[PDB]
Amino acid sequence: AEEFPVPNGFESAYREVDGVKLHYVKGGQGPLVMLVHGFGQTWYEWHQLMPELAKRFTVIAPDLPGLGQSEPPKTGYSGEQVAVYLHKLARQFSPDRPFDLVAHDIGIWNTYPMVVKNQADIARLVYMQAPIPDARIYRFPAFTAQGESLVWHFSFFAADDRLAETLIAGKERFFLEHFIKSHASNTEVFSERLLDLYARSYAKPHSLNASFEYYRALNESVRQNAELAKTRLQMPTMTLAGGGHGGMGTFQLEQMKAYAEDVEGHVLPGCGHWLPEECAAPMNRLVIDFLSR
Amino acid sequence: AEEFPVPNGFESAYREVDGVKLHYVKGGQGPLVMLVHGFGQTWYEWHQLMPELAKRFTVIAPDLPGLGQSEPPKTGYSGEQVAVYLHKLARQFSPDRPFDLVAHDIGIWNTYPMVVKNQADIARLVYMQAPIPDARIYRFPAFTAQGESLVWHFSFFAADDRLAETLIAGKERFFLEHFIKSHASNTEVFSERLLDLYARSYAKPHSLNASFEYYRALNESVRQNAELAKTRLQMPTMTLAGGGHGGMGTFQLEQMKAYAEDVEGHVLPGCGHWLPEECAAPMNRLVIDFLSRGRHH
Ligand SMILES: *[C@@H](CO)CCCCCC
Ligand SMILES: *[C@@H](CO)CCCCCC
Repeated sequence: AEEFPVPNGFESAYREVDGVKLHYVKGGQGPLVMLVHGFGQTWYEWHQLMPELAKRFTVIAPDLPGLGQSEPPKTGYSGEQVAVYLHKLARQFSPDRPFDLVAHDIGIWNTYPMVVKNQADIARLVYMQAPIPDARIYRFPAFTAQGESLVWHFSFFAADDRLAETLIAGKERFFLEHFIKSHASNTEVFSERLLDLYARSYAKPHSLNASFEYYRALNESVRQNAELAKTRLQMPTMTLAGGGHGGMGTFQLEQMKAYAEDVEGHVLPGCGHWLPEECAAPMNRLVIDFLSR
Repeated sequence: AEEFPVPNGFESAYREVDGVKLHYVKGGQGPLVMLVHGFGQTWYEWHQLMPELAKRFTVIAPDLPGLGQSEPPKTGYSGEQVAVYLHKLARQFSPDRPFDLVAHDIGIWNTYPMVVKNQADIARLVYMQAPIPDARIYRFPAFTAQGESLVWHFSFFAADDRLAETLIAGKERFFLEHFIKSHASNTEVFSERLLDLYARSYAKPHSLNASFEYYRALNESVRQNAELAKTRLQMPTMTLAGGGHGGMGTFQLEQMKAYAEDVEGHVLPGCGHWLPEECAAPMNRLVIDFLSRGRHH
């Protein structure tokens, strides 16, 4: 059945995009807002924001190709390839108006190329909790004086020999719980049930592989973005980042300043990586107000 | 029982040191040289160098505490704690004379404190393929544009919840082949037969755990070395590094210059992390020649 419970007033549905069957959850009325999840998660990370946003917007939350209930991409996992699927999906529902885009973690990687190449289609942009793939990612440290670093998983997941799938298979729940909590400030929000739901979804063999193929394409995404970034983003943009353990801190806004002419940023003290869940109410408020103004 | 074949004329034996039974392989005659292995391996990485050194030296190659056939340490896994075991082991065989030291990878971590605290006991020193634990390790990148990050495994192995043992238990042979080859230039020397030998040893549950406790103690070792490094090393030192995939390149010598007054360095082209096996002929030559500048049999 459904991997995650659908909110009242929303529908779980599918659309073929370039031969790939994409799953999404959709509700509401008005101009379109697309919410794009990241690693370890699915559309469901947005399930608290979606009903509030649906009071003023049509809201669509897709599963990334190969994750949740979406088929793997038939082209590839680089940012430019994946962004085609998400752009065409959004245009099926908002052909005559620009739409809003909210993205978390690798949802940024998988949307930035279509934002920069189709700027007239993007009304307002919200990015949270991950670098746009560029040379700045090569400066993050492998190890810190307090223990494990924030992004050593870039190398673990990008390694060949199916290193990550092979070590994590049979231990998917254990690994995801450790990964979520090592990047969280507020772990209490991750109940047994919620961890069970996310672990069952990404443990599907094609989804476990899909998860890491996004990282195996990361250097290709960096190289793609080096050319794309010659064009700055002109639409109103907001960045959000956690200020606590697991948070990107000032990096999110400071990077975005190099990409966007019109950008405002917020750092949320006491919040880590998983902003829609760790800090749902303030994150929801900031997104709703930014998109409603 | 012997996890690895002893070279002809060498003996495999044990010595209790501060309540810990240490395994070693010993042969030859003359002044003492101690060879100290690194992560993923045992004394056996030295087995091709040992017979040539034993023509001029007494050679001892111990298994690090918890690894190979050595018991885990009873104090802890920080560099200063482990170095006590290795210093006392060496001085049992060379109580009245300084000895030479060769160390690879975390063998460096586990010997640097006893070298700096007992400088008169160390005649000549050879370090290869790992940083001495200090603030420089916090500058290595998590992810690279070309090749692969050299030390992302520091975070993996140091992570809480026994993350590394829990994921690697039952897959030790798979993991070690990937780890070794990903850090090599000349991967072809790591035959399935050789990988089988190394994997069987570190798959002992206490050895798998011991392996990662060295990394869980790495930040403590950094803090220890911040104090110890206020005195530079005075004895003749040589560094070796690979210049190929997995090699430390110029970092090995450049860091050692901050630690040693008398240092010469070499980068071996076409060689990665596993110098004794990837590049046995030039590495053995450099080590034998450097140690033979001092008095020998
Ligand atoms: C998603 C991208 O890999 C997780 C990001 C974690 C890095 C900083 C917390
Ligand atoms: C030993 C140190 O953990 C092997 C790792 C290789 C990285 C740089 C030498």
